[PDB]
Amino acid sequence: VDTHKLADDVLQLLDNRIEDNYRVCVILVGSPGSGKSTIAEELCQIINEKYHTFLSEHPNVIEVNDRLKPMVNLVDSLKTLQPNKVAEMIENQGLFKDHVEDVNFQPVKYSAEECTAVVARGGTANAIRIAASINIAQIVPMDGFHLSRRCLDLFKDPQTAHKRRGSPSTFDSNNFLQLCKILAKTSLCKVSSTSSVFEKLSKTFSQTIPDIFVPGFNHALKDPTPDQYCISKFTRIVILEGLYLLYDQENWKKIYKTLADTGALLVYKIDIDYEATEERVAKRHLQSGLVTTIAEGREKFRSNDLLNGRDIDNHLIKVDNIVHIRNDH
Repeated sequence: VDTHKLADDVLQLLDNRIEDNYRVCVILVGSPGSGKSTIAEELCQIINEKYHTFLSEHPNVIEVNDRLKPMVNLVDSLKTLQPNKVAEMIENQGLFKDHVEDVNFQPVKYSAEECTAVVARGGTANAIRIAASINIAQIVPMDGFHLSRRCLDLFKDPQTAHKRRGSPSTFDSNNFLQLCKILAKTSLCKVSSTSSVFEKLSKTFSQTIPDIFVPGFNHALKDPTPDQYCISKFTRIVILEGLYLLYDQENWKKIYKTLADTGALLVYKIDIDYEATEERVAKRHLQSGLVTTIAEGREKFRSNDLLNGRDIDNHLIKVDNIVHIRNDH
């Protein structure tokens, strides 16, 4: 795939929506070993580099508006987890024992300078945090929303929960959807002769947009970790990458519509070279210790539809705006 061309398409949408959307979202889906992580980082970088180069010759172009307007309230629609329940949750290792598999459990907020935490069925481990050199593009990995291993222990059937970790049901889909709702709201708010997209965005940064912190995934501790990615008023391009952003089930299905409805969404789906991906994933499992030989790794890939991508392709939401891209090496 041509990442510079993706960068060009992203800037074109942003420019076209400059007056209607504070930020454009990009959805990038790929099965394990598809390389969505590197494509997203590369795209993100390219865009930021372009902006820095623009700033080089337009040194003082940046201005933050809406200084006399109130902050965009992102959590007003959520129920507040009363102080007593916050304590109970914290006491139970930051978990909600009776809702770990409840996809309909609604996210709740509470005050943790001040700072608002939004949690759902995964508890504190997948919390989104909202606050009271200049990069305009940021990535949002879905990995940070993996339910914690301790959360998986509370599943009615922990054994399968762990063995199948990485399946759609082992992520806090509730809170990821909530993150998307927050992003859409920060996009649909109300914005504000040149033709330069960078010039336009530089004069329209808004003081009303708070910093938003999202969890990341610590591959060493095999669990999610807090505030690894910050989306601020300067972030005008959000690149969400993951396995189930286009999955037609439960909360995942609502993701596309939630971001699509902003009118500022680009969607990409990576089509994998089977053999190359099989080898890649087989080697990863070997290096991680999951298998003793590459042959075992390959068979695991072939028989696990969560690994070979079949599950994702079978559950790909039916929308005509999904741009299929290749990442062959």
